[PDB]
Amino acid sequence: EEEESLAILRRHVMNELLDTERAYVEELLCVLEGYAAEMDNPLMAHLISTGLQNKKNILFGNMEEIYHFHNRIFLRELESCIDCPELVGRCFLERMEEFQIYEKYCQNKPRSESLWRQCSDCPFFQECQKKLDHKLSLDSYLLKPVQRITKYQLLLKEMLKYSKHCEGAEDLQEALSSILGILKAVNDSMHLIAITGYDGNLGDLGKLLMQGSFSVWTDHKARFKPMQRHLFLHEKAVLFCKKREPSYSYKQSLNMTAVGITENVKGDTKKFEIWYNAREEVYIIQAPTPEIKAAWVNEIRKVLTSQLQACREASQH
Repeated sequence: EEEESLAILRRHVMNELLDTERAYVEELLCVLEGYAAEMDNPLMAHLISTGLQNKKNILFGNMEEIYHFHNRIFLRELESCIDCPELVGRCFLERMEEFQIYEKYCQNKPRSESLWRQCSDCPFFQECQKKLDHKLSLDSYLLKPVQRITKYQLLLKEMLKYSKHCEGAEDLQEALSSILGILKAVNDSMHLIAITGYDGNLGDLGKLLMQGSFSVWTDHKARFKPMQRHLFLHEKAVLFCKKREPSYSYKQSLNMTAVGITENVKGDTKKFEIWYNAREEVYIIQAPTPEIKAAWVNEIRKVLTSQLQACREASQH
């Protein structure tokens, strides 16, 4: 049978989502009780440096914030769908604003890792672990939030699989796409936070739309010896960085204005070019694939279109 069989599979996924969810909450909690709360416990003070004590947030990030969310809102809302799993895509959608917390958590994560790398042996932790009777150490839990977002993606991807014809299939997709969005976001953010030497706050130049590596030549008015640069496509600019032999050193910017693009060059479908003025300034960028190139050129069109019409009806002021 069809319907009877699919529905039973959908219910199977809903169980995992809900089983793992509960576990997720429980996990974050034992760490906030088992470790975080303990950094503030007088009785434990003799095992914790006067400084590490402060690093409590650097180490945990907004885990608590995340915990309350999933404990007070999300789980409760996910469970409502126990009888109608096809429509669980509504929750994820309606809370994408709340999910922004994950971006904050990941952003801090690298620093946490630096700190953890520098004091993981510390007696304090060893103790908390005994008391908890944990086979594993704090670091494997600090990783839980990061993963949870992907589990969602996989689960949502699975739900839709057995719901293409159900009411809500629309939301499922949207939700799925959105999660993928958060993931792309988080991933791009990680690269941007590894940019060094950018005199100023690389936030006043719009949101990061794309980042990735390319080979760059400059036909301005070196044989075929390109530089390997990591590009960051923002709303107001395109940053060029060198990947340190992951980290990147800022090289130069390209004000996203008066820009002239060349959607196609002869030589390879992976070349497109960014240039300024009448072309006495030109950048030939080679993407790692003609596909990538497509996207970048495309995302760039959008920006100029946007950058452009960011005056068209904005000049009467």
